Amino acid sequence: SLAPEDGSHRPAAEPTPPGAQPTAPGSLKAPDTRNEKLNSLEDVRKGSENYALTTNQGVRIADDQNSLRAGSRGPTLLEDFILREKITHFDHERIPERIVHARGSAAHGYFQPYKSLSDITKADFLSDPNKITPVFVRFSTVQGGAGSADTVRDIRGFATKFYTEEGIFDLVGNNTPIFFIQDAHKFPDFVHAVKPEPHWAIPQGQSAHDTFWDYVSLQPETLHNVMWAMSDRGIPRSYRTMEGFGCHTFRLINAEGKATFVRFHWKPLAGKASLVWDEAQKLTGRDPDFHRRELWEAIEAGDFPEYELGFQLIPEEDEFKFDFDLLDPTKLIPEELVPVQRVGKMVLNRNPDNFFAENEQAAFHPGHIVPGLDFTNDPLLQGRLFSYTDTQISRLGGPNFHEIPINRPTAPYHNFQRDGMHRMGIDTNPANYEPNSINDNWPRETPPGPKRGGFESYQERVEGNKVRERSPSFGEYYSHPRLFWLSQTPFEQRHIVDGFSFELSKVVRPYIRERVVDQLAHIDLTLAQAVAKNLGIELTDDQLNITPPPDVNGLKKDPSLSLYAIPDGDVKGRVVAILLNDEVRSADLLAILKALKAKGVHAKLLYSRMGEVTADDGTVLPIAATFAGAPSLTVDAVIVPAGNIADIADNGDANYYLMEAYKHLKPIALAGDARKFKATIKIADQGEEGIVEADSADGSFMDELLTLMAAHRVWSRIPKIDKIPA
Amino acid sequence: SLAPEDGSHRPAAEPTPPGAQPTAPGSLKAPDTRNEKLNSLEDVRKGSENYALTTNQGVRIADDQNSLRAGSRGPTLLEDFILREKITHFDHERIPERIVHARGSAAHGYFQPYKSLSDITKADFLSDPNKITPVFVRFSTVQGGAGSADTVRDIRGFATKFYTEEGIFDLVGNNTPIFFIQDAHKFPDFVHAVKPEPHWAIPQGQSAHDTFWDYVSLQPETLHNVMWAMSDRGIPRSYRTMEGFGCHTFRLINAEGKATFVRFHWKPLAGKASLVWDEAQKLTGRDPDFHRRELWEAIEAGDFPEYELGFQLIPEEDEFKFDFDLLDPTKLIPEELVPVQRVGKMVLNRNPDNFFAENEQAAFHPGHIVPGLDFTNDPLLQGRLFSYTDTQISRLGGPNFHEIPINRPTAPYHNFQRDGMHRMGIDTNPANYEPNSINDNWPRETPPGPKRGGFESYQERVEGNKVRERSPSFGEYYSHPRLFWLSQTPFEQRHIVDGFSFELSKVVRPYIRERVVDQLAHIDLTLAQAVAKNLGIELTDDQLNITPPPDVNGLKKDPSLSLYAIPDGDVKGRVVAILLNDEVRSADLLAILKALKAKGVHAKLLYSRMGEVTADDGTVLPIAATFAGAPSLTVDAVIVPAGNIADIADNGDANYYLMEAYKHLKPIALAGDARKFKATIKIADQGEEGIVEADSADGSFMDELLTLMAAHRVWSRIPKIDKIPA
Amino acid sequence: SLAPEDGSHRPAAEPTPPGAQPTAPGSLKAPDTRNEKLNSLEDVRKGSENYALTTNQGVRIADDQNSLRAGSRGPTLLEDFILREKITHFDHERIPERIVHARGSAAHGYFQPYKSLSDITKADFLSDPNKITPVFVRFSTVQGGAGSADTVRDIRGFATKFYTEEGIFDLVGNNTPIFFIQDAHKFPDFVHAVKPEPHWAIPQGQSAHDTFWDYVSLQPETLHNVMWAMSDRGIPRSYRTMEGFGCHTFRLINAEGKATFVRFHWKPLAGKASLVWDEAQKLTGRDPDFHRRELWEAIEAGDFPEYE
Amino acid sequence: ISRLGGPNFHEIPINRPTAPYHNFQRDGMHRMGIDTNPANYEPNSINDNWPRETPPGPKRGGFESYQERVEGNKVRERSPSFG
Amino acid sequence: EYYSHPRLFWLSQTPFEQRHIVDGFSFELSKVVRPYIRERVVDQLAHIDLTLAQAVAKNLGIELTDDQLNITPPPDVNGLKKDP
Ligand code: HDE
Ligand code: HDE
Ligand SMILES: [S]
Ligand SMILES: [S]
Ligand SMILES: [S]
Repeated sequence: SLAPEDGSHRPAAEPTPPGAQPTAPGSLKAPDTRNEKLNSLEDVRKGSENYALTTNQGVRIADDQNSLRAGSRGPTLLEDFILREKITHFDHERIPERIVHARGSAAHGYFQPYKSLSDITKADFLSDPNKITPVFVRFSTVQGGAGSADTVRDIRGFATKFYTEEGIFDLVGNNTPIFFIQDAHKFPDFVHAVKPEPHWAIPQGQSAHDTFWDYVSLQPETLHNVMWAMSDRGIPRSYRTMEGFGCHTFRLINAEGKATFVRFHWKPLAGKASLVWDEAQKLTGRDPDFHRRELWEAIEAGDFPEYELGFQLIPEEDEFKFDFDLLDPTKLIPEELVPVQRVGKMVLNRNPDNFFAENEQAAFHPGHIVPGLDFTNDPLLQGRLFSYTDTQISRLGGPNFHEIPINRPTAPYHNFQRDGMHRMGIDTNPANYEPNSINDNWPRETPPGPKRGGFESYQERVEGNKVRERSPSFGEYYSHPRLFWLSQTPFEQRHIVDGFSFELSKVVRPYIRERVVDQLAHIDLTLAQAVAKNLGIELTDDQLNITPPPDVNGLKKDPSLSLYAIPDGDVKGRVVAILLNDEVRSADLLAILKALKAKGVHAKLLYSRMGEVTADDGTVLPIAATFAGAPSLTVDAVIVPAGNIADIADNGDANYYLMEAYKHLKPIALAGDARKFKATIKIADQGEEGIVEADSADGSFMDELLTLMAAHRVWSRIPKIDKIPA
Repeated sequence: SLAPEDGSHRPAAEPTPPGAQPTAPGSLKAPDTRNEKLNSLEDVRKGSENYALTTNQGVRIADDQNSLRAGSRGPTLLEDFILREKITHFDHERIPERIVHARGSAAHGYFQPYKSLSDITKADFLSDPNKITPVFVRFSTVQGGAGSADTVRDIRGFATKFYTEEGIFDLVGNNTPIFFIQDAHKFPDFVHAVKPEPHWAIPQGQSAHDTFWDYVSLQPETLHNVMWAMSDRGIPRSYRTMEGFGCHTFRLINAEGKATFVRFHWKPLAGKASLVWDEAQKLTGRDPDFHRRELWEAIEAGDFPEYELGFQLIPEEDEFKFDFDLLDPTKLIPEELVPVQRVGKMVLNRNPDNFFAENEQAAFHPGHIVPGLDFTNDPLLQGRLFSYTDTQISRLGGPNFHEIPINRPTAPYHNFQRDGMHRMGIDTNPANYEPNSINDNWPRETPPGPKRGGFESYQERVEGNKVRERSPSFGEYYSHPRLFWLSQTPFEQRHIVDGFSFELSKVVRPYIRERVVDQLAHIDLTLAQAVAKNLGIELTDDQLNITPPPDVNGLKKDPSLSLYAIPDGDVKGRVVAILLNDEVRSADLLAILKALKAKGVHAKLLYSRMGEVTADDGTVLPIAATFAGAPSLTVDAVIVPAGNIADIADNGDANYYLMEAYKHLKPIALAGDARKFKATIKIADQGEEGIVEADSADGSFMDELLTLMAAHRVWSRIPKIDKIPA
Repeated sequence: SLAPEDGSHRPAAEPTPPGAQPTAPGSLKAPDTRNEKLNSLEDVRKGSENYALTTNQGVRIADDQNSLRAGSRGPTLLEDFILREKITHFDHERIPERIVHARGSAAHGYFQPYKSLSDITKADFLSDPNKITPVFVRFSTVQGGAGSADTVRDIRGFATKFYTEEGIFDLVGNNTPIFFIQDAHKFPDFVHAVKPEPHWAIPQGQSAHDTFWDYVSLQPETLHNVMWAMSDRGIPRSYRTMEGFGCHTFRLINAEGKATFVRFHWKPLAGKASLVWDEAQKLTGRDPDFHRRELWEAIEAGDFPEYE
Repeated sequence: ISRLGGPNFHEIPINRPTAPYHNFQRDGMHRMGIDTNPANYEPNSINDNWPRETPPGPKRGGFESYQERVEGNKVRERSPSFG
Repeated sequence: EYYSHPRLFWLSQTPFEQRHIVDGFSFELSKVVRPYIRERVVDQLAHIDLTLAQAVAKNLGIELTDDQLNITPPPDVNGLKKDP
């Protein structure tokens, strides 16, 4: 018996705040959280406690500490089959990572629609508000490998596998509403340009290098999604606080056979929130697993990630009523023109048990649709339908990947397909072909119909010649970038300018920076000039005179494109660092901790060492982490209680903690003599917006702090930080 | 509905004789045959009746007859995911075949000991006569591919997977008691020499080619197994009628830790029986699936393959008591010296449901042992231990091949191994390493002990230098070949001479033939002279004077080495062809079928066309096959009843049927006017032993026929066949 | 879509200091640098300038910007074999990364002995001071994936493939002279303990988590290599400024058959130097490719890594 | 991809074209060709866009599909003409 | 034998290298969530060198017991006090 006698090795099977208990496999942490897919996995779940250690063949092992050898100092013998089995399985643990979105974090949950959508789609999972659909969702970055960092600047993937009663539906989306390119034929060119360069394999997790901006400079279609990536969209606070989009126009098909064009949305119920660049970049160093960790811990805490599914719906007759082509994946449909209709809610409420088995082997593909959905001719979507099935043959070892437990449908599946590597299902059908008489033709085809019918494609008219040709309707590149730019707040525009400036400064060939700047001049002059000034480049008279692109269907902004223009802040699940001293004023800490708890905001108690400190009244305060061990990058705000401030007044790490949180625009609250730290961040005596200060933590001190946290960051502090040495 | 109104598409779920019903997956044929392993496969069996046809993702298909195209004569579209999934699975159906033994046929069964063996072994499956152990057995050839023919001249494999309560034990044996070579390092040389030659990949399923005989002539250690292969051992009648052997000395270990050397045997309860060469070779053309079909149909009929497990046991102090080395796998242990102790019975009573999923993916390996067993230093076995684990990484796609349903232990298996391609088991253990405190070190090691203990190697003393050196004690090559030769009947000797003669005639390079004949002269001059004569070679004076090798520990023969020396016939499950005419004497047929039924002998009714014919008394007799459709090759005996013989008397196929049966030494019985056929086989008016004749098919006529059948073939007929042109 | 007229897209094929020129494939940067192994790769090196763009089957492509469709706003057709080859190759680019040392950076070079060692070894690559043996070296971390960061706290790998006249010799060493564990049977237990934990796959490139310290606390044999890992040896400044060791006692065998026990060492001629922890950790975010980059740039500058 | 182990099956010697082949595809299991192109994508400026597309023409031209007229609905339907 | 070579290594380092070793152990063990694991590691450190063990313990808010303070240092390695 190696476990401690007090049982402290084992986390409580109840919801607990981040950091309070060690994290655990979902079925152990939350055994009573269930859904149909989770339950269906029980046949392959393997426990451990009270079982003997064995080989894979079920032979009990006596000594798992030694190889078999001729004498205890002699050579290892080939007959040691226990050693060889154990080392063989180790030697072959790895499988190929995903070609893109290799870095990803996943969870189980469930979806329910708010009302029946039968008037517009026969999809069974949207047919009844009491119909609950298990989901498994993977969030990801795009460029980096499976061992790259979370808080890079990149697009994020948001993939949801819906285990419906009529088959798997996979909605494979991203956190921006468009993509960089128009035709799937170019996807290897684009991806190769953004990925590490082929001679030396650098940089990881970063579009900030020559080949990416070379391609962008030569392919103006990319500029729209580049604007998004350069905005703080490219650096989300959390996968809980980013939007999701299905990228393409698809169709809904109702029982009467009517088709409706649809684009899919996920709205984060926790609000939209992003980091700032210096914070995000430093945090890839201090905690490259920060988003994986934050998701897992939110779910362990009961702060379940919740998203609302929404549809933008366009009638067939309105296909051509926009300035842009609905089938062009570099174009968004502004919500001002076509509102998002709320459809239902998804809650992610349980972590996996084994990350490899459930997360790494999950296969999502946007061709996995169900009756009541269909495709369109969007030429990016069209090529995706080839890729997501092909890629699995190497990644997951063959055509039986749907038998890997996380991938299995909960709906019945029967057909005449046989064999392949790793074949699990043992088919008893006398027949492996149809038509057959020897099994009375079973399993049988099913006509389409209003419910439980066979899949039939919508009979869209095709007419034209066999051509490799881009539609002329796709040939406009600048109006959508411009609409995005004009829709951002002035601080968001600033952060876009700084993203371009930073990225282009890492481009070693200067003519590529110049060429990018020229393209920015075709979008908006103010944007082009501000980036040029940061790169020491001067616009030509001609560039100064490029006329801006047209408005989009008369729009000069759409505030839904901004992260922050319309407040949607939610503090539940956020976290505050509390900087302890060796004699804290216990009444301040009582007021702080209870105020946070009441709003679902977590805390981490930090000091210059581990263990405990004792408050003025004798309360023993447990320390979560050191100032350097849990840097301000990992929190949303910082509070310093009164007490013996001289203990930490001269601690470089403590002061720097405040400087870093200050630079990154985070709310900071200072009680009593903690106000002596005002000198560190240079705060005027009479105070400034975004610094909460009082004689004590009572009264409105916590309310004012929580008000600041609801607005996420103190954007008004931006001119002040500009000169801070931090 | 495509099935016939009368239900005749579906075979009865009851035992039925060969050809009476269409054959069927075993769980449909024999739903109520159960054992722990068959039951445990229920989680993966999939049915079909009354289910809708779907993709693998569970989406119902409406039209499984057409691809999606732009117009009904247009191009196929990339968005046809139903077509691509279906064609993708098809395109990847095949997996690598086994390197050797690729051709094989398998069945489920059970094993039960006759008494407790705890005095000599702690193997749990041998501890009690009540212990029933499920088995899956695969019989195989060695050289040919998975699509090669069954009745080739070759060694056969006989592999048994015991699903014990203490682990999988695989006993991976062959149908001869030795192997061709001494040291595993030469396995690829030997196998490359026997396999099709590398320039042109010829011949399939045959050792009758230059490279095989080249290697043999250069490596006299091969000559013992070569004698077996060249004898009628090389062409068994049926997997039910051959012996099996574990090939190596292994050890039994008992609860006190005492070691006993053991060699394993399987004794076929249907007796020993083989084809003759002409019959076997022609049978590869008429039915290359003959042994696979015969096994499957024997089990369908209730003629379950039964074998008695036998041990030759040698005390540890007796290691050096023979004039050969116990660890030399080109040496057999004569049963006259160490008798076989009969230990239990295995019964094969159910066919698989899906050949690929159960047979093709099954993985046997002789290093799969359990506590109570152990290895020895046999240098062929030692190297096998490496190969059978390594080969599955490509064949079965990775290190989780034990999760392939047929391979799973029924015993518990738990350990800290993780990941690998197509990982099924989802581990919930917080720990993936030991020693660990976080799971209280579970799953835990188990000390060795008398039952349910961990595996510990027998502490054999090793003393010697690190050398690549063959033991001098292995350096004797001719005494065992000679013992084998001297133990054969005169007709078994003639067939061995004929086997060497035929093979060597196919070797193009005549010096290779000459060198092989030189080796034969070192074994037995009579053998050497007879082969030399058929090759047009004359023994030199030196060859004529080679002193024969010594006897084996005083033995100048051992009848246990002969297939036929000691009577061992069983007619149950054999088959007789009955040659019909268009007006059969019903009284003959009634008698024939009644006597055959009483002994469990099957019959096939043959004619010149299909349909039926009508007896003298109006009994309608359904025809099973034509004379050409079901050649005498496929039966054990031929009976021709009386009736309208003029109908068939000048039918060439009918006459030839009897000539071929006659040539291949099969019992023939002729009733009434059927004796007109005596002329086509040149039988004197007064009769001949092995031809049964009478006025009618009375009681005595059938006893005589069945007596011949018990002795398998009419060996006394051999000098008559030279003259028959068939 | 072409190169600038000034030729500034193309790096000079001469040694240049870090940052002065964009970096380039070795055979284009330094085409006059050769050795027997680098030459023998010529059979498979493929250029690009002045060649037509083709499928893998050698068919020239006219339009590499578009899929074949029925009308320019129509569905993509299954007969577009150009699209499907290109996408198929892309869809199958990745192979499994190394179970351990998946993150690593490599270069070509050569080795020669200072004097013949025939008194102690008959190895041909050590027999003559003028026999040059081509090498390929890969430096690595241990725990993290191929896309993890360089300046983590970890042991480093230092693997040299010598292409000798009597066969390949791989000296597969690390930057400390011992290992954590005594018997190979425990390797999967130790590696699983240091690797990201199996429920959530955290942390990448870090032994700072419960399972690693659990294992160490239960297996005191690990303490020696742990001391090395916790020292600044765990955070080298550059692959050029760390020591290498062969980890085990091997044997040398001379022509007379005499065995001598040997342990292998590499001494960095650029000296020993390591970062400090706060700097190493921050550098994993500011430049996760710092060691890869530095090694490439030193070779391009002529600061060739040398080791004794 | 399963039979010959991945997407570099054209590098197996019997499958190799004798014609030139150059493109921006990379990696894959069993990769033989060692690409020296600074670019693995097009369009690119850093290798002056080589290897380059070739217009169709009478000889040594790029492949262009014949511009067959396509007209009808997306159907899973056998032509009556085949019946 | 598990402690003499770690001790030899420790005694061979300069005072600033020793500090960095203390800081590495302290930083790492501060990220170990289960406190008894940190305690057990500090007990192993007390078998190597008490000064090391105390300096780590202090950073982790751990106090060495009397028994731990009394652990006999492992033997020198073949007479060596250090190897630079
Ligand atoms: C709209 C959201 C979106 C878009 C436009 C694309 N990706 Fe994705 N992708 C693969 C191929 C592929 C192609 C051919 C295109 C445009 C033609 C896109 N992508 C753009 C893939 C290589 O087949 C992929 C890699 C592994 C895999 O199974 O599929 C793939 C990944 C991917 C993910 C990750 C899903 C997951 O496994 O967690 C997501 C969210 C996207 N793509 C979104 C996406
Ligand atoms: C004596 C019974 C016996 C003997 C002595 C050998 N084979 Fe077999 N064989 C494999 C390799 C192998 C080696 C290395 C040696 C001597 C060193 C033998 N054989 C002699 C193998 C390549 O690992 C093999 C190929 C597929 C596989 O899984 O293992 C293999 C097959 C095999 C079978 C087939 C079992 C089955 O799949 O049905 C049998 C019955 C034998 N060997 C018997 C055997
Ligand atoms: S998209
Ligand atoms: S054997
Ligand atoms: S080592």
